[PDB]
Amino acid sequence: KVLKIRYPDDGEWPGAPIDKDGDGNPEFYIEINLWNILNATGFAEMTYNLTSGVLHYVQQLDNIVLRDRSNWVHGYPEIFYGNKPWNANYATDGPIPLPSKVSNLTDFYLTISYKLEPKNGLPINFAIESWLTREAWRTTGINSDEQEVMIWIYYDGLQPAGSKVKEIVVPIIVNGTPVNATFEVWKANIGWEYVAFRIKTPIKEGTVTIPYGAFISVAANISSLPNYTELYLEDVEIGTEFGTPSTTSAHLEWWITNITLTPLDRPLIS
Ligand SMILES: [Ca+2]
Repeated sequence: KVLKIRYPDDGEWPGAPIDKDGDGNPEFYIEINLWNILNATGFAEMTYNLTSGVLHYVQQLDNIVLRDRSNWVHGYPEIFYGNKPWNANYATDGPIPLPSKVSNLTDFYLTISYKLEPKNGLPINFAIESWLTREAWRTTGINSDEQEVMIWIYYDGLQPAGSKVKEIVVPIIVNGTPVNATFEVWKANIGWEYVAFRIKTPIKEGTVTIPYGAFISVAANISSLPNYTELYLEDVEIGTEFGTPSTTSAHLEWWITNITLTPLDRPLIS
């Protein structure tokens, strides 16, 4: 009834599938993913109650030393659907067939219900991301002719990599009300092409629906990559990047109660 993963008890890379029907194909996959922490005191723990579908993350880290300061953030505790291309973890029990080529995929709404509670001014975002790869089922990382796309619906004290390109409007739904929101578009080259959409009005808690293709279409349009529409949208990851090279203590709690992907009858890219 309750799935729990914990750092450092379960090792430096705790993770587990959510597979409510026990059929061997996870609906989602969770990782604590403190990918840039070399050492810290304290703990991080993620629990999923299968019996309510609440995911609850609790982190209390101190004495943090990073693997590589140039990577800026400390980690990205997360839940994801599809194939995460950095490792052998996946979740494909859902209505959207990921991975799929972007030229073949339908648009979809992504709806998330959540609440964030960073403590003491910790820099954080709440960021949705996808990786776009040349192969269908990548498990060994990311090359220079591929893309990372992020959508930050909350932030405090973090800036995306690279430089600001533009602002766009995206129709979204916030707490049941359709609203026109503005996102800054940022682009970087960090070993691969990075495009981030940072909302200008951060949303710290509630229920938010976004149309995924509004973001992928812009990321395609601004891309310097050849043959963009032949890339595969590998996954949809949801989590909180946190920390900066100056941050030595990072206390954070958050909850996600629902993630739903809803197919639309229209192409992803327009
Ligand atoms: Ca399953």
